[PDB]
Amino acid sequence: SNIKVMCRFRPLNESEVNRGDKYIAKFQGEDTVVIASKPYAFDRVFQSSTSQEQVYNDAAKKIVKDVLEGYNGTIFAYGQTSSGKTHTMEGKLHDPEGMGIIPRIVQDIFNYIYSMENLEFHIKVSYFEIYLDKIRDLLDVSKTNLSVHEPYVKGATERFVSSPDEVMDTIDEGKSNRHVAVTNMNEHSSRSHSIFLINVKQENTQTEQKLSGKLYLVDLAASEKVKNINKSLSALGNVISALAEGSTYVPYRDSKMTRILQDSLGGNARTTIVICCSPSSYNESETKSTLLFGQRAKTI
Ligand SMILES: Nc1ncnc2c1ncn2[C@@H]1O[C@H](COP(=O)(O)OP(=O)(O)O)[C@@H](O)[C@H]1O
Ligand SMILES: [Mg+2]
Repeated sequence: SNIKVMCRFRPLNESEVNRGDKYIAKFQGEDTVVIASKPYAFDRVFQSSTSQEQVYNDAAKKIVKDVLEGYNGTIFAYGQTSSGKTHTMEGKLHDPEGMGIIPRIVQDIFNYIYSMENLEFHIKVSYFEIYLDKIRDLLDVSKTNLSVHEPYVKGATERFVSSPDEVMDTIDEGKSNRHVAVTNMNEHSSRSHSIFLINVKQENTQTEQKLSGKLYLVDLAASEKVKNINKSLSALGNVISALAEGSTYVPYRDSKMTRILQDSLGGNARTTIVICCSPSSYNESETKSTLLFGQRAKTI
């Protein structure tokens, strides 16, 4: 498979420093993190002060190209509550430097569209949420328990978009709709998955050569138990382990999430998983857990 895992350590936060937490994360080359003297090796390791643009360039840039070249793809942020998942995928949406993966992907995609000649494009976006193994449409709050059919989500809103501005507006709209019938936003968002889909259609007007690529950009529920592992996250660990083994059968049916992502995760699809970590001594075992999860994808 074409699954890459990259590990991102964020800085110690204010509140970790108030306790006398130490920085337990040690670094060996550009692909290795060391914790309690155990090495953990990934496709890349991002140290605490890594810029938002370096994470983009290594995690995501090539997958855009592959989408524009007609492949499907997935990028995930996985990790503990407060580990940096949302900072990685979204970050400061409108800030040229604080911008996370999604808004950069949208900038690159359009830099390619606008730079073309006989090529015609249709780009459409969907944005939904998975909570308790159920799908809610984040663009239409009247659609709360959507079903997955043979791979598409029945009834999901799809919006045609002509500029990155309309994409970002669609995300901000989504982020706001997500508060509907939710009492506690952080709590809920750390307990659910948010999934953004860019579908990029191209037709060469003079050659009738058509291409389509889907890109799912997923900010996953928090990885630490709440007393089981979140259901989509166990499905996903099992899909990854099976791809890692080169199993001919992949248990996509283990969750609605891995059923939607079936044509975009494994096989011919491209996949980066950004595992996010806190460097704090306080979180040593959850971090170990996050690394362990990251390693399921190492081929055997
Ligand atoms: N690489 C980083 N650099 C600076 N601050 C960060 C970084 N990652 C996370 N933070 C901050 O720590 C807090 C938790 O990040 P967030 O992405 O909200 O965590 P999560 O989505 O994993 O629960 C946020 O306020 C975020 O701004
Ligand atoms: Mg978050």
